[PDB]
Amino acid sequence: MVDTSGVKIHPAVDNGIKPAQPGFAGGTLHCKCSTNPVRVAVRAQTAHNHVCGCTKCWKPEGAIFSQVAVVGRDALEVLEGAEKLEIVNAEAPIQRHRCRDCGVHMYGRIENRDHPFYGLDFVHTELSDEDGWSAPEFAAFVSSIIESGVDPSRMEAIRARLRELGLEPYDALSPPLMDAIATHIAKRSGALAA
Amino acid sequence: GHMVDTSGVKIHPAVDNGIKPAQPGFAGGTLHCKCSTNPVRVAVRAQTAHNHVCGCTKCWKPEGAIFSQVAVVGRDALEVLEGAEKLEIVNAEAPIQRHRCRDCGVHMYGRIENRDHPFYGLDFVHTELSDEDGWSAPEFAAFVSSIIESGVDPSRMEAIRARLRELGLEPYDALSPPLMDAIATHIAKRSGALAA
Ligand SMILES: [Zn+2]
Ligand SMILES: [Zn+2]
Ligand SMILES: [Zn+2]
Ligand SMILES: [Zn+2]
Repeated sequence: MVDTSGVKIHPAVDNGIKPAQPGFAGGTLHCKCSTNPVRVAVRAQTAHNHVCGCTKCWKPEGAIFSQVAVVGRDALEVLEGAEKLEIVNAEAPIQRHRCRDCGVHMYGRIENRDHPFYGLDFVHTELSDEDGWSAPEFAAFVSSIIESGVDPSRMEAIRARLRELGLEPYDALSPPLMDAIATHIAKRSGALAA
Repeated sequence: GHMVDTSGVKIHPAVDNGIKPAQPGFAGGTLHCKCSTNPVRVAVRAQTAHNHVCGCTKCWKPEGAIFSQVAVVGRDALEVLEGAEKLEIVNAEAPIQRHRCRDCGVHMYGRIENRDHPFYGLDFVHTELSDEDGWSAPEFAAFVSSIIESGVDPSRMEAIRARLRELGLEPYDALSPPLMDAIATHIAKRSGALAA
């Protein structure tokens, strides 16, 4: 029915989704600087890798979606180049740490102890040379790619291409992630027991 | 035959035991609050669009119900007929100001006062408050995961979603993709990002 040729999502998925390696123990993330790069050690497997359509997160050059996963924050350590890192917005509830010279977000931290995603850093595993990272599971904030200049009439083919890659399109997070967030909110507010 | 057990799942009285369809050239009617005497009455002098059930925590829901049913009409077609003095704004700071009868608790309409909002010029109405049939039928389920914030156990979610799909109410954790792409198109056109 729908014509899916020439639709690009993110280069990590354009030729199909790479599998995780069982027993993957982590690796290293590097910014894009030819010299004195920021290096971050990710000392665990990631979870919930997905492509993301929101305007706030780092995409490679010419990419409509970003690819972003989560790791427990104890697993993260800036190896080299911490001086080179600046926060993209200190007001943002997830605080993006970006390299000063190439503009590459090395991680995103939640400093709010009450935020649902607290304890978990947000990393772009494409910044690693090693394969075997947690595979992209879904597409998030899909309708928000329009806010970066994607033409609405392109949306049918984008979603049809996401689905053929196996990445279910959502206009928020995946349903299990959204129930996780609502449960956290409800436990904080007293709507739910605990 | 069937994969998820959906028995006992109640959504909204207006979908639980049959969904009444639209009827042709329906031209509107009157919403009444639940006060046994001197109710707020509001005229809705057009057919609604985009009726959906909604799990958010801000919409009015009849006693028992886990979803509200809410539709949209041009503000031009909506008029308070009796009982303006029994209405109060729930939260005058929300993007949608919900006008609720201070006596029975029923929201008689929701109005957007920000001229820049994607839905400006559209009121929100619970057409179950009309004793006439013929209204636009619910089309999907929105803000589904948000029913957890009102105290639904997350273990219920799978049965609840399956049951929505059995009614033809595709569940989304936001609005539906067309409405979501429309909100986005609005935002982009204002911000520069999308032409003209
Ligand atoms: Zn750099
Ligand atoms: Zn994003
Ligand atoms: Zn009343
Ligand atoms: Zn609602």
